[PDB]
Amino acid sequence: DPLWQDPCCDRFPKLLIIGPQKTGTTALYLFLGMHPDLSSNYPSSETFEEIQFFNGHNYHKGIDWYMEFFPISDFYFEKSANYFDSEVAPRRAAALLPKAKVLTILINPADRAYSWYQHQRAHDDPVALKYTFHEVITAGSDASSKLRALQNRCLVPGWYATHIERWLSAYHANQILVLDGKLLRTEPAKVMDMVQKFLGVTNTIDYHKTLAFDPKKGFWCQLLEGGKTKCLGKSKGRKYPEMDLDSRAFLKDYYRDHNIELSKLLYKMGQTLPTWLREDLQ
Ligand SMILES: Nc1ncnc2c1ncn2[C@@H]1O[C@H](COP(=O)(O)O)[C@@H](OP(=O)(O)O)[C@H]1O
Repeated sequence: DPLWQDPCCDRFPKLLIIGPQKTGTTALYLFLGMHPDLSSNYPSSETFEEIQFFNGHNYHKGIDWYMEFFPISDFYFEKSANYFDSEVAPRRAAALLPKAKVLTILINPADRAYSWYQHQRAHDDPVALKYTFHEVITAGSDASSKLRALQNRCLVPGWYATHIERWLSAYHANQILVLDGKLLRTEPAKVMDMVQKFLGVTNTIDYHKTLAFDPKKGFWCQLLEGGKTKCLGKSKGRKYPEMDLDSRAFLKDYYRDHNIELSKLLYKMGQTLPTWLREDLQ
């Protein structure tokens, strides 16, 4: 395992959206790319919009492998929801891009866990298709290894504070931005504003004016000519049943403490507490 150091250049991302998954990363990624001054990486035929360099096996491929993803607009960014959870990504990223901006998006952990479950079912994951949500989150003494594994993938990434500390040890607080996932989905133009301000955007664009709520889609989309909308794909904003109330409550109890710690950490980081977080904490 190596540790690519800062080569200095201009062909490197200046912002990293580390996830986690199912928090609205693709939407932030899509809306940000709309700003004429900000440019995303080119898609991978294996990981699509994501690069996934710092997290796992792709990192030992070298710096040039990474640089190729970016154009040769003068501010690039990449998104890999796998970075948030990654243990090694923080220091590996800090070593190569010490001055990079780090952005993360948080939604209620319970819904984030539910979305992952629904996500694995959509991709026809057998363990996810075989067990119900409650069975996954309460997987126990009679639970299989695969079932247990799916539970970890639903719940662990939701220990927001734990992972944010790993990134906070590799990056200064003023180089990190914790977004409200609920606000991004409910009022995207509001967070698109905080992001721009956070990136030091010279010519701020108003998204209120050129985004729009698509009722048949149930989410915001890009406003085009004459009412028209360009929304995210079918795999984004999947149509499934509201999560069980008992399951919700069960998870509410489980994260209570994680959420207490998060509230303290963010405050200490100088980040505004997410709406969903204030409610859960009351
Ligand atoms: N404008 C938007 N259009 C579509 N989905 C959006 C959205 N803003 C937020 N989302 C949310 O972001 C999730 C996907 O996140 P990610 O890109 O990190 O995997 C969605 O999955 P759901 O399909 O479970 O509702 C959805 O709730």
